[PDB]
Amino acid sequence: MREYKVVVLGSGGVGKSALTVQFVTGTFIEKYDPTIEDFYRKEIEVDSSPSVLEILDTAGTEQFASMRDLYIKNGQGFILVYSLVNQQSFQDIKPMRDQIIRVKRYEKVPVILVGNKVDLESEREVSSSEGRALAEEWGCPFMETSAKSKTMVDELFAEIVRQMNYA
Ligand SMILES: Nc1nc2c(ncn2[C@@H]2O[C@H](COP(=O)(O)OP(=O)(O)O)[C@@H](O)[C@H]2O)c(=O)[nH]1
Ligand SMILES: [Mg+2]
Ligand SMILES: [Mg+2]
Repeated sequence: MREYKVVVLGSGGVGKSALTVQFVTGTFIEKYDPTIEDFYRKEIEVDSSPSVLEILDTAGTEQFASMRDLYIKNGQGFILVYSLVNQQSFQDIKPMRDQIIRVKRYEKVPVILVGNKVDLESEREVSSSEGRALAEEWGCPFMETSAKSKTMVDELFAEIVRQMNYA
């Protein structure tokens, strides 16, 4: 079975857990402790070929540099999530990506940048153009999501599979 190990990263409260649980269960959650780590296995077809994803949902809030290193070493593809209604979470995702490239120095690293919470667009603090500009500097896909939408979340997880195969 081709298995892909995906790790979801980003500051506390951006929606890592809500995106993952939308993907797994098709439902949107209202809150969940930031100190929990959870693994999920889930089959997906991407471009009509069945794949198995193991997704690691991280306790991401200010966690110690060596603990982010451990997650990076053992993941194969990374979803980097910020909240478009929280510009500090956008500033925070830059160091996270650069740490991945350094830690994984002998590899091309499949990554996607996600600006989440697009359903709250009247509280938007980060423009689409600013996220797109950063993803263009990183040479990776960019998407704005809401964890309320199962189609957006399915498209996200399909595209990380495609990135992991192209690398
Ligand atoms: N409106 C809205 N709320 C969201 C969205 N994604 C997550 N949330 C809410 O934001 C809070 C934090 O989300 P959570 O997934 O726990 O964040 P994490 O700490 O990154 O895992 C919870 O109240 C979620 O319901 C989204 O796309 N839209
Ligand atoms: Mg969480
Ligand atoms: Mg658990």
